[PDB]
This record gives sequence, C-alpha cells and structure tokens, in this order.
Amino acid sequence: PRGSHMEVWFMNDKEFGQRVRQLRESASMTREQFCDDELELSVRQLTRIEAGASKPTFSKIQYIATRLGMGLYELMPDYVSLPERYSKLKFDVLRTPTYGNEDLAEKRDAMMTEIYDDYYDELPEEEKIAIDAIQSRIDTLESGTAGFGKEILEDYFEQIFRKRKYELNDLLIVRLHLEYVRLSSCDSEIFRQFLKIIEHLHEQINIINSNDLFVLRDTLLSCVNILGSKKYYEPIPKIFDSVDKIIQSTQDFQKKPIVSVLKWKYALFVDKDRDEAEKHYLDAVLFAKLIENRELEQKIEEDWRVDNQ
Repeated sequence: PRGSHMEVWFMNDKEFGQRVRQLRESASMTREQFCDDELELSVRQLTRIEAGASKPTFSKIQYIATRLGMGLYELMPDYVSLPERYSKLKFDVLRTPTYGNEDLAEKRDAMMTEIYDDYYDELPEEEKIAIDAIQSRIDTLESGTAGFGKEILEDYFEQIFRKRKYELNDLLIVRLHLEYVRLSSCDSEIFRQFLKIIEHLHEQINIINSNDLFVLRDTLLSCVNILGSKKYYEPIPKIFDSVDKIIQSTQDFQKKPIVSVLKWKYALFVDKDRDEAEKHYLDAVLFAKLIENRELEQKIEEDWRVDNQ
C-alpha cells in the first residue's frame, strides 16, 4: 500500500507534518499529552516536525504511529531506511584511527565531504546533528552549531540525560555538549552537569548495544581533553579503566597506542612521575613494532622527545 500504488502525491517534510497534525488533533490529543515523558519524542521536536522544519528519525516515526494506533507504513507509506552508501560512510568515518596515520585521516575527511555533498541535506534531523557532532566546534556560548541554534541542541541534550539507554546517535550528540563545557567556567552549571554525564557514560557500558561500544569508548576519550582544558584531572584515571575494559570486550585494540600515550601524559604532566610515564611510552612503541607501523612508531618516538624539553 505505497503512495505510487495508490497514485497519491509524495509526502515531503511539510505535507507529512501537516498529516501528523491532522491525525493527532482528530484523536483529541495535544502535543503535551502526545509526547508524554518526552524521551523518544519531545514537544519542541514534534512542533518542528508538524511545521515541516524537521524530518523525523525512524524511532520517532515509529513512536508517532504506535501512539496513534497505526502501523509505521500506515502513517508513512513511502518510508525508506537510510541510504546504504550513507550508513557505510558514517560507519567508516567513526571507525577510522587518526593518531599515527596521516593517510587514513585524509580518507576520513574525504568521506565526510561525500556525506555533505550527497546525503546530509536529506537526512532526518537527529542524524544531521549527529554528523555535525563528529567535528563541529562551537566558538560562542550563545550560538549553536551550523544550521541548528542552541535551543534545539539543549532539547536534544536534556532528552539524553533522562534516557536510561543511549543509542548510537545519543553518544555522538553528547559530544556537542562537551564543546559548550569548553567555553564555560569551572564554577558553572554546565560543568557540574558535564561531570554527571561522565558518570552516566560509565554506567552505559553494560547497558548499550555491544555493537555501539566503539562510539562510547571514543566519547569517553573526548572527555579527557575537556577535563584537561579545565585542569580537573581527578576523573581521568576512571576513564582509562573503562576505555581499557571496553577495548577488552570489543577486542578492537586500535586505540591501545592512543590510550597508552594519554596514560603517559597524565603520569608525566599531572603526577610529574616520568618513571611511571616511560613505562607507557615503551608499551606504545612495542605495540607499533608488533603491528609493523613505522609512521606510528616514529610519531610515538617524536612525541616522547617533545615531552622531555
């Protein structure tokens, strides 16, 4: 029962929003009643969907349908899942180890451009924000990212803090909240919140899908830099514990050198104990020798030299 088979007009963002409103209204529900606890779908998120300014993710359409008693395809007959080429590019981008490889970091940004050229403009909203979360930087505390103003992102952030189980896009979108922490004082609300996020991310390890663990790992590593920018070194060791325990379950091992460097830097610059630091330096070298990556080995050798001036 597709739109092409009934010969009807295709529902783009506006005219779909129009339908979602109709069905909600005629079922005597208001936005506040409809969204309920706002975990899956928020009131602000719904308003923009009805307005035609935001395209819903699969999980959101699913919820909108179930909440109206309808099937997914009864609501959106012409629904299609995310392009296979897009989902591949996203996956490759997120799984690229950058440190030590100049060549792979070049393929990474190449993929990102292909995403922006071909698929980004037609993704659902949550998916756009998650792609931006990969490498967008916020210059100003008042402003948002490109395309999206703060009030949107806040709504997504608040949604995630309440969630019991983070999806892959939640683990990405959180990374934008970190860019706001960078601009705020150590005394701020935003910072004390950011510490609660770290607490959440730890508990998420034994809750999220096994397959998503690699994104969580890298999100926890993003916190180390941020904690460093505020000289709040206390929770860094526990991050390392968790990152190592994730590396064990996943059997991924690509971040072993990155972690060992970060471990030496803590020992060297925070603890000022370069007997303990040199140990991790040697692990990273041994690793780079075993996988036979000269570039990585030379990078590790160089950084160690730089850090003893």
